[PDB]
Amino acid sequence: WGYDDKNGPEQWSKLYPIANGNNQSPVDIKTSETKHDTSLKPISVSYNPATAKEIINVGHSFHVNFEDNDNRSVLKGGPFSDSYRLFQFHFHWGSTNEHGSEHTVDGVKYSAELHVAHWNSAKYSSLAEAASKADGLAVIGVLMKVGEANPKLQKVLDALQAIKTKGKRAPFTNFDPSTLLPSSLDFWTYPGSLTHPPLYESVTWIICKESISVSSEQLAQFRSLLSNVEGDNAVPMQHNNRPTQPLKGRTVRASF
Ligand SMILES: NS(=O)(=O)c1c(F)c(F)c(S(=O)(=O)CCO)c(NC2CCCCCCC2)c1F
Ligand SMILES: [Zn+2]
Repeated sequence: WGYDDKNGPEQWSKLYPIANGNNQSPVDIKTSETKHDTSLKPISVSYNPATAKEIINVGHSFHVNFEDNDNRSVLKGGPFSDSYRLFQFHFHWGSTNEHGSEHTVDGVKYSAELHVAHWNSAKYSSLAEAASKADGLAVIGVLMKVGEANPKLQKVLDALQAIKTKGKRAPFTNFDPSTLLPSSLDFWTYPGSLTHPPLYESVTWIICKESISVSSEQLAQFRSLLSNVEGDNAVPMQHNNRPTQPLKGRTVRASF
């Protein structure tokens, strides 16, 4: 499963008919149709850098995974009454700077998107139990706007030379991904899904209002990762964003 025309977004509904469901992600957030909700609390993140574990090339992307044996690293607040435990962050990007984000805001496409993913450890005991539950996962999405280089990306970008090809992995430790979030944590929230197979409708999205920057050359570092395994012809990972999906009557709520 990937993003090419035969294993990609258009092919997913064959094995995952939930691809055409009613809570699919990402979406285009229309700011004139949001609803400002006052039961929403501020998002609170508290991540312990000792939980960073490893960085992995998974062929269509790369992931930074975290130890999630306990609640050292948690997300609270916002729409949640439960604590969600951090387990991973990753990015999505596009083939050129003029698209690549997953979420869009009033039709505007950004160059990339950061996802910081968490599972509900108040209700469930593992990521695998939580992944399929409506209340199982919480993902912070941060739109990344091409512009000045972002120095907070540097440990991540420096690490990619160790995981160039599909399946490579390396320790990635002592890193707090709250350093990647924007200074404002004003947000939109809506009930949705994983944006890749198995596309479970188990994600409460937290989309930050403020973007963070990325340069054109930092973007090119993500696109130079390779989707092939070591020794095969190099096939760069040019893109890995899913198109936006119909809202199907859901409401996007605004914290602000
Ligand atoms: N954008 S996202 O947050 O919905 C997302 C992906 F796009 C994605 F591609 C992945 S993947 O690389 O691991 C491919 C299949 O999952 C995960 N990973 C999680 C998805 C949750 C299902 C069970 C494992 C939890 C990892 C994932 F969370
Ligand atoms: Zn993602």
